[PDB]
Amino acid sequence: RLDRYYYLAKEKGYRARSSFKIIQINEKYGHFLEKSKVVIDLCAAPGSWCQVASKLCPVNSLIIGVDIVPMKPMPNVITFQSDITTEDCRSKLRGYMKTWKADTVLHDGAPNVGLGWVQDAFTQSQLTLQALKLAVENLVVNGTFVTKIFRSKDYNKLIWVFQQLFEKVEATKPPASRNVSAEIFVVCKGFKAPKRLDPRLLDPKEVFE
Ligand SMILES: C[S@@+](CC[C@H](N)C(=O)[O-])C[C@H]1O[C@@H](n2cnc3c(N)ncnc32)[C@H](O)[C@@H]1O
Repeated sequence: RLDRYYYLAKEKGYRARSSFKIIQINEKYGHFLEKSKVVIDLCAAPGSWCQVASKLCPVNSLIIGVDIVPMKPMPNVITFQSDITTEDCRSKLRGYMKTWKADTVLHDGAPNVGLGWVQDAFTQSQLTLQALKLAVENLVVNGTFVTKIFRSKDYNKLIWVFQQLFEKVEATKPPASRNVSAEIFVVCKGFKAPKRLDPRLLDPKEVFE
């Protein structure tokens, strides 16, 4: 909570304790950030995962962060304000991406407005599906997708959809997540980059019953 990771992150200049979650996931799952010349960070504010990517990615990497709340600028990182569930976000990201494909798409989204446990879990699951849809549109073949996901009655359905689009799909809970009961992280590796993509594979009405 206000624990060891909170204060280490402060002292190192990271904007949030959650910096350690992606550092630890990256260290266990093959240092994908060090291999990523283009990174999209979804639901990024205040921006500590963007800071991690800025530190670990090759120099001259393209790092793009998006959140509903404004983020303070970071050197050599692009940030903008949008709702990742919207066409607005879909269009702004495409302008920054130009002809590039992303090596890695990160997602650490969670609802801001509390609506009770059941609906907060569903909002988070909807966020995760939208983040996945953006990753499917932007990832290079064999790219990586890392997402926070809440434990809920829709977790299994999201995992299944992930397994249709990635060679390897693994749940993880790094040390900096140990005492955060709601959350698991899913590392998706080897984006299949299908020529034929099913609209239903990413349709919320089909995924969520
Ligand atoms: C857990 S924080 C992300 C922390 C970030 N990984 C870091 O290290 O600084 C979750 C963020 O998701 C954002 N969020 C929730 N729903 C969103 C949406 N629909 N579109 C964009 N951002 C959203 C919230 O504004 C919040 O900033």
